Amino acid sequence: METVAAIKTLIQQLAQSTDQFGRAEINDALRELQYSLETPFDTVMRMSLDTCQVAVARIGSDLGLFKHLSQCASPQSAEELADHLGCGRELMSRLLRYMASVRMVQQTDDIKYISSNITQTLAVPGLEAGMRHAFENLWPVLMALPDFLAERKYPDIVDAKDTAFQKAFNTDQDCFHWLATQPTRIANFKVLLTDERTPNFLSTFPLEKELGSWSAEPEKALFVDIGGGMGHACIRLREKYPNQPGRVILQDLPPVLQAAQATLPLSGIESMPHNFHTPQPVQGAKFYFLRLILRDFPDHQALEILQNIVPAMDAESRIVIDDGVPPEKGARWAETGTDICIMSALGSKERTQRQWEELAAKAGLQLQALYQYTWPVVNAAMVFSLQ
Amino acid sequence: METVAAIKTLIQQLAQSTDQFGRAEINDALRELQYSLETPFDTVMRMSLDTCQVAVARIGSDLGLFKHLSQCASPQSAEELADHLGCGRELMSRLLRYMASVRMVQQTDDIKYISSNITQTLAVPGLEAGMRHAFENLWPVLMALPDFLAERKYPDIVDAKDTAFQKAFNTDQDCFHWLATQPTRIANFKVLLTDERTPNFLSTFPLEKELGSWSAEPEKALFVDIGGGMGHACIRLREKYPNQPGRVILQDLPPVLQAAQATLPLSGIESMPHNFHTPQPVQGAKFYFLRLILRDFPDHQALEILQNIVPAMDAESRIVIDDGVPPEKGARWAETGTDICIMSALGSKERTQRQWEELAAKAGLQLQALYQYTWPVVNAAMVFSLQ
Ligand SMILES: C[S@@+](CC[C@H](N)C(=O)[O-])C[C@H]1O[C@@H](n2cnc3c(N)ncnc32)[C@H](O)[C@@H]1O
Ligand SMILES: C[S@@+](CC[C@H](N)C(=O)[O-])C[C@H]1O[C@@H](n2cnc3c(N)ncnc32)[C@H](O)[C@@H]1O
Ligand SMILES: C[C@@H]1CCC[C@H]2C=C[C@@H](C)[C@]3(C(=O)NC=C(c4ccccc4)C3=O)[C@@H]12
Ligand SMILES: C[C@@H]1CCC[C@H]2C=C[C@@H](C)[C@]3(C(=O)NC=C(c4ccccc4)C3=O)[C@@H]12
Repeated sequence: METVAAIKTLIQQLAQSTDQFGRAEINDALRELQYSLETPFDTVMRMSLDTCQVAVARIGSDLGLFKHLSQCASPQSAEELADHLGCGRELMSRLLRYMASVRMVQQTDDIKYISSNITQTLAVPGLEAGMRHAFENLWPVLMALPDFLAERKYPDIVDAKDTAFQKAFNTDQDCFHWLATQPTRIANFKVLLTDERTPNFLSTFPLEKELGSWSAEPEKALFVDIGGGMGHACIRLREKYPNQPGRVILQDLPPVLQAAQATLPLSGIESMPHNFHTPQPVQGAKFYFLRLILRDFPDHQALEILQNIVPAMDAESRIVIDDGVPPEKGARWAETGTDICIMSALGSKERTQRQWEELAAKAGLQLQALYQYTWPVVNAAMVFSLQ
Repeated sequence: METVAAIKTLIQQLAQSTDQFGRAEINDALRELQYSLETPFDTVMRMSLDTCQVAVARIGSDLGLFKHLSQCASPQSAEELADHLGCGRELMSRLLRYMASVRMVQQTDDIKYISSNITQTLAVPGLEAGMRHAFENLWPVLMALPDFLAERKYPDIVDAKDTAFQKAFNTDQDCFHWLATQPTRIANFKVLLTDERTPNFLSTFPLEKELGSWSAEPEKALFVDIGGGMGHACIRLREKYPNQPGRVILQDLPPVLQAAQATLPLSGIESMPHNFHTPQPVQGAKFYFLRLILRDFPDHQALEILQNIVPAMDAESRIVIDDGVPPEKGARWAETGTDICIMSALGSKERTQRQWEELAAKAGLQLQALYQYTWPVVNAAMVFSLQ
């Protein structure tokens, strides 16, 4: 129709006329519109069929299809793709028709196939690893959650060793320990750590204001990245503030510090092995930084992580929690969906600002400031002090 | 933003100004815009989390939440919903926050919850049974499809007894035979038959023109509804053409014929047990009607169903296949997602018009006419004859 093409042109121009935050708001609006305009039968069909996207992406990842197509300068027919990748000719045709219909690939007028934005996305190793994670680790736990809750008469999950994960994988270990005994899952998890989210807290964090008159002399630590993974926060901080004095220290487990050496700068950033369930060794640091750490633990273990940092803090020291802060109402699907997944797999939860302050007050901490850096799904650097 | 409120208002106004087929066109466009405007991270996030909708709908169905909430005139808080339904208060709060973020319920400004269009949909018994089918039957099969295809080096699936269903449910039976041994699944499937798709083929089927000079005397059958389920097509046939003479015969297995006696009209429609894998007993009927039957069977088994009807046809007899007819290009997600699902669970496929004629030709049949009655996802009544 001419009406739908005018809608498309119009929303495209609006999207190009705003920033990434405006586009994310428009995308949420398009989603709400779809749900409001669908027939009752469309609703059931949508819930049933959108499940195929992860399964079909997983297949195409297994075949190298997205990485392959991303490197093609000319449209590819189904037959030449089936033959180059080792897939049955009829199976490939059907996968591609489904993929094109959800824009996983683009289909041409002569029934050939080029890459779309999603094809390029699924070719990026860190992002492909997120999709594979969702298939092999998230799906079994979501599949087990409804019968788990029914057998337990619908409890409030607060224990990482008593959730749907234990039923889904027939184990009594928590997810973290169980993952170490699985080599193929660790390999995908290692690639997941190389994906860097953008934007990051340094786009709005007023470091010079939060610094105040704090002195790095003699050799105090400016930034202690606790569970910092590949050290992306450390790297970005030195990049944005190359003249600010103080040690910048990456803290994680020895296996991931070794992997992080491939991409760390030759100097500037220290690598310090540390299990954050043990007392913090670095004393008097200005910023103790926890990005997407505490979300992965129930309140009682998340508190224990904080209590292990408190004894090392001066009056000028701050604990910076960089994590989701969903609002008390109007929370979006990306910050409530995650809440259901980590409940089912880790026994943890997303936390509103109020729940973050209540958790922190138990460790003797007080919220000094909150600096949001994504919208409309809230990620914020929360700055906590003592007293 | 004011911008997204204006987008919603405008697309709502457009959606009300058109028919259901126009609304479906707009919805597909909104989906395409959403996928094209998401960031790479959004894409992975969407694939990871849209899974939760099926799991959470299953939980709400288990608790009776959607049926209960559809009967409430005033908004309900999480605490009172949790108490009435026997669910943890915190668990219920997190379920409701997730559901509200995907319009499964509606959240109010005072953080209470009321029904949405989707809440009402999930309260309808046949549509709830469709969602429950997707959870317990479909996506175990989808969870098994990638490893199944990888182990088998990506074959063309053509056999109902050698597909992802056998690995998902650790059986050697095909899906239909296995289902008959599962009482809880059969019950849900029985409820699923109560849902009547709308619109139906009688909205565009020119009965009188196709009938022509056909004579019902002595006692020929006008309409034989093969695998007709609850008999919805028979009922709507008698409602729209009450004066048309000829028998109208509902053919199905005794279990569903028995369950269909509740909603069948007292007279007009005969109930005749018949297994469509055996020769057709009604001789010389005008219309042999197969709605959403042959889509569930691979080519060789679909052909046997037709080969069993051909020997009972007159020159005036027609076989009417009412089923999906996807296009050769530009097929929609609702007709390609079904294809992947039935491939994985039943070894069957969706069929273009060309594949339907190829299959019918092998039974001695010839396409006479094709009457679409849905758009843009195509369902049509295809009229076949001998020679
Ligand atoms: C979400 S991942 C990395 C997130 C990282 N802070 C970022 O935003 O870039 C969580 C990190 O915590 C680390 N981790 C898990 N358990 C730990 C422990 N007991 N001690 C220190 N680090 C741990 C993991 O190695 C992983 O790198
Ligand atoms: C798609 S469902 C019902 C479709 C129905 N024609 C409609 O559109 O309303 C398939 C139907 O075929 C019936 N069926 C399955 N196997 C059969 C068989 N071997 N013989 C006769 N009916 C069968 C089931 O009982 C079920 O009612
Ligand atoms: C990190 C990934 C990144 C891609 C997918 C995301 C989905 C939400 C949670 C599901 C995340 C999250 O936010 N935190 C940790 C878990 C997790 C879930 C199960 C097992 C192990 C970890 C997650 O997947 C998150
Ligand atoms: C009818 C249901 C109603 C709710 C879900 C729908 C989406 C997938 C299809 C595939 C449906 C469909 O349209 N056709 C056949 C199956 C099916 C799959 C496995 C076993 C038995 C049936 C389906 O669930 C369809």
